[PDB]
Amino acid sequence: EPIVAAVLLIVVAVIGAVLVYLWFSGYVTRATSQAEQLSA
Amino acid sequence: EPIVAAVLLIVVAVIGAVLVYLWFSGYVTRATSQAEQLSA
Amino acid sequence: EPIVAAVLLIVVAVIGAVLVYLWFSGYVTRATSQAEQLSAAEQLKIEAVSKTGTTVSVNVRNVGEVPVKIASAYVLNATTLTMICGGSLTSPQQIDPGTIQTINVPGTCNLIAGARYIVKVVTARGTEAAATFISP
Amino acid sequence: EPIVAAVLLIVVAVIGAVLVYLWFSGYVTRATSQAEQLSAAEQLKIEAVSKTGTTVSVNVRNVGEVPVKIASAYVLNATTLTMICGGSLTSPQQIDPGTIQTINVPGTCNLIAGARYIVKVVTARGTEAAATFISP
Amino acid sequence: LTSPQQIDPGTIQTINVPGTCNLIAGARYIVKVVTARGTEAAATFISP
Amino acid sequence: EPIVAAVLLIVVAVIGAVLVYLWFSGYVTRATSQAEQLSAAEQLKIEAVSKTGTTVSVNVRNVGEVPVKIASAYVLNATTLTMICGGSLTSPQQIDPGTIQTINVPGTCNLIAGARYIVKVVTARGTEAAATFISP
Amino acid sequence: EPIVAAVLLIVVAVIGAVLVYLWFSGYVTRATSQAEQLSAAEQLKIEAVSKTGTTVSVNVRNVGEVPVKIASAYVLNATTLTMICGGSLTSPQQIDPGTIQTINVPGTCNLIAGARYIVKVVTARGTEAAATFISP
Repeated sequence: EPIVAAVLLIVVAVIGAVLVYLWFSGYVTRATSQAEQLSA
Repeated sequence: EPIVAAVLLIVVAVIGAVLVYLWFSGYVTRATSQAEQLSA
Repeated sequence: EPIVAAVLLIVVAVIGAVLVYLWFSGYVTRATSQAEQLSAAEQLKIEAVSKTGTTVSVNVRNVGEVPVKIASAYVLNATTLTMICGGSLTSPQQIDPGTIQTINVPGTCNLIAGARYIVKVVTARGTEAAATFISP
Repeated sequence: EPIVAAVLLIVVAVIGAVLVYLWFSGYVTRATSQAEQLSAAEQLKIEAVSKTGTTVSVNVRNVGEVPVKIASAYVLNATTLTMICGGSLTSPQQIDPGTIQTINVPGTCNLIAGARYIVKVVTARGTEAAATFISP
Repeated sequence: LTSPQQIDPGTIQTINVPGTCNLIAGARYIVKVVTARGTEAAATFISP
Repeated sequence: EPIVAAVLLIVVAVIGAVLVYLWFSGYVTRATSQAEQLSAAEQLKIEAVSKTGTTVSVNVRNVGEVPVKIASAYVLNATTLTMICGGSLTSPQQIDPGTIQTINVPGTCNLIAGARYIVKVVTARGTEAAATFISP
Repeated sequence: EPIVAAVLLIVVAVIGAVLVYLWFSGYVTRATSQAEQLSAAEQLKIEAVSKTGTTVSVNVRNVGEVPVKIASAYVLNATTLTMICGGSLTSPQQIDPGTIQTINVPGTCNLIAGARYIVKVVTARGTEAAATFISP
């Protein structure tokens, strides 16, 4: 019975990691590009 | 007879997992974007 | 003489057990499968936002595999979790998987340039997606 | 006499346990494999951009090993995260691994020479890749 | 509440806390609503 | 004739089930609420310390919101977790939430100038907060 | 008359519960303590390596506090994870905590001066330690 709860928790953690990855990619691109362009 | 109790417990655990999902999505989005905008 | 009553009692117990089994199968099936379906997850993300005058326009991306309905949108104040404008949409908007739609915050609310603003959209099922932007 | 009822109850409990086992195997399999498949990550990168008149062309390279579909492109304003032009592509464009493709920002948007602009492309699955350039 | 409020599935409704209570800005508060059947839902916010 | 015995047995089973219900409700309530209340967490932090002769004075501020009692203070040697002086205070000191109080290390212990010492205070509930300083 | 059968059924259920308790205690003890014992971690580090002709000698130090047995050594090619020489040792060598031992790579493998090589040692329990060196 706790196995089902563990599976749901794992799924939730995976989805949260995916969302974190999406935001991280967007932010790193925006920040890196801003820094590189203001380096001029 | 304990099988019914186990099924109810599994349903309750699933509901709790869904609630954790909702709160976690809201928190990760809000706090993540707040940190991203303070990065400016 | 009590033997007849005992046999009848055994028959009654058999019938009761059969009825209990029937209901047990039906109920475990319905509740178990309801839990199985509700275990599913819903995914949303908003690509970009734009403001025209006093109207806020948001594009919502359906990265999931199931249809999504948008029912409400808000403009939240920073660090206080208090809404300025928002409410139920006039008609829920359906967003197909792999597609995008435009969502307008209900009503009209004035905004201050350079302020911290949180735009938030909630699904009919309750999934939450949001972001922040600097009002021009 | 209660012994018969007890044996029948044990049998019914065994039947229910078998049914629960069947559903449990099916659900753990499907949900676990769904988590495994959504666990995968996707990476994109844009090599260079070019401007012809009022049209912006972006070259996107699939650095991942899986096919990519491009669904939208934007031109974001500096430090305010507000779109100037963008929207859904007329038809999604598929990018094979190890290859390159050309993506045009939908619609027509004017630009100012020497101004700041952020070019952004989003995948069908939701992956984000972007960069900046100086408009001629 | 003066009259119980019914909320249809898939919809939203506005609920006002009965009575009048003062608050302190920047203080901690949890707002809690209970169903007729007993279900509990709540959250916190920063009072303005 | 066995029917009467069966009916009485059913009545006895029903009464037993009612008793089990009563105790089960009471116990799940008490244990559940005990777990719920012990779930709460407690915070301490010490702002600064001062030395007068051979007495160490420590200021404790509760960043938490619940009442706190300070019961002991120690002076631990570096990386060996061996106390030089300390013990239970003569009377525990209650520090109100959002306020600060002064706590003195019990007893008298000598110090060496420029040495490595750890000053430590523990709550009535067992929460630990500490810091280090250069002995003058 | 059903009362006697009920009493016997209760006695049988109690005996079954006692048996379940006995096995449950035994199982929780053995499995839980096995998990506790396998929870422990193992540390190795190789201090330096030396080459004599075509034989590689590696000094392995047990920085941990438990005995260690060395089972194999390899010379891995750079970034391709393909071994050039290696295999199971003729006899496992035991390394006491706080001590050092010398391990020779099994077999004979030629090397190229100034080329890249990864020397790797593996324990009987599976703990992995390695380093690189410049072949003379």
